[PDB]
Amino acid sequence: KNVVIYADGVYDMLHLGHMKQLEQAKKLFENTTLIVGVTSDNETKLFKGQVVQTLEERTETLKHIRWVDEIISPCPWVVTPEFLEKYKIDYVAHDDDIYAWLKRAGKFKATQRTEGVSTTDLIVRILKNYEDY
Amino acid sequence: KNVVIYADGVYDMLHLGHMKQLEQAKKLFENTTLIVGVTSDNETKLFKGQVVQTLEERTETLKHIRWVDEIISPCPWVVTPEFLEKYKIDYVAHDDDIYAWLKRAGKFKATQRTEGVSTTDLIVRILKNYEDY
Repeated sequence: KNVVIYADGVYDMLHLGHMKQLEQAKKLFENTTLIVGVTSDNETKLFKGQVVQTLEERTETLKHIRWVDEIISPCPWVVTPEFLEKYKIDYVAHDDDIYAWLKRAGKFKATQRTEGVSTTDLIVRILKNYEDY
Repeated sequence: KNVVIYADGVYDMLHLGHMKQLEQAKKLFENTTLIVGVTSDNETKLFKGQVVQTLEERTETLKHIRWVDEIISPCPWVVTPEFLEKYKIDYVAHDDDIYAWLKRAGKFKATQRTEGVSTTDLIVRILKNYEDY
């Protein structure tokens, strides 16, 4: 009955969008365990992009999030069939391709992005109080 | 046995510092109910200071925080003896004076600020990547 759900990501400057994704992943089924993977400083900066907080910082913050049941930190850069097996993962939850194989395997669950709620969006709102001229 | 704890604040651009305060308030006793009061856009801007997010935004985010059991939104600008009675509050948790009377009443519990972990501190870290010259 309990369904094990896995979501990975950077979770840099955690905001409501991350939280709503995590909420969504948690509530995919009646009874779940949500496992969250936190990608490393190094594999992120290299393959993905710039990151403000250290792995330890990003990892610490996620402990405060209601929906998060387990944290893997650092997580493998790439999910594999072996990892899903090792960690008993029924579904990987992510937004809508390194996920195509999870879809083909029937082990993918889409969650939805939330727009305009990021940490940087809030700073932009602060800056908009100052007119160009 | 269950101890009812009350913490109020703006909770603008919620960050790890808020979270650690909330954690601390939650864990003051073995069994607690943590009630969190979210101060209004209007009474904050007036009596306190500038605020980025609306009451609804600040309130929504707190729902994602593990430690938070109940939310009062908007909360009364000022705690009163009557409010503590109405909401069965045993202790108000806050950092270390509109709290002196709670101390005198033996209904105050200090929590600790966390420095350097605020939303704005993270933006400052971003900006430091750009040299003045």
